[PDB]
Amino acid sequence: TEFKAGSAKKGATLFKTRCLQCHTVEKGGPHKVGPNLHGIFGRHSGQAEGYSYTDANIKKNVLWDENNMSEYLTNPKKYIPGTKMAFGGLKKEKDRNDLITYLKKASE
Ligand code: HEC
Repeated sequence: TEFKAGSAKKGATLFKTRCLQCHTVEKGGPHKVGPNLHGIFGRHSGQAEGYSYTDANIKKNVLWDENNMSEYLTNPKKYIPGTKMAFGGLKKEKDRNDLITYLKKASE
């Protein structure tokens, strides 16, 4: 959205051993370490009711889109007060730029 955009770079191989380790963009995703994302971006924070979420994320309504999301992906444990998301942060806008770039795809 605002980033320098990507180019279907190494995004797929990213999520795999980056988010997949926790999550599942798919629908069938029964949920593992984290809730399912799917075609996020546009909704208000978490979008899963069946699965028990956190009282921090849901309590944010951080309308996902592109930059925002990344804004959290980087520092999810700061922005979100009480994020069970044990990610830490990529701190590498480089990948981040590709993350969303591809994410949007994976999400769609
Ligand atoms: C495990 C070490 C994680 C990795 C790697 C990533 N995520 Fe994550 N995410 C994780 C948790 C434990 C949670 C919170 C769930 C809880 O209830 O404990 C999250 C949350 C998300 C969210 C918001 C959903 C929500 O649960 O409220 C998003 C949009 C999200 N995670 C996306 C996502 C992406 C795209 C990642 C790879 C770049 C990723 N996460 C990594 C755990 C883990």
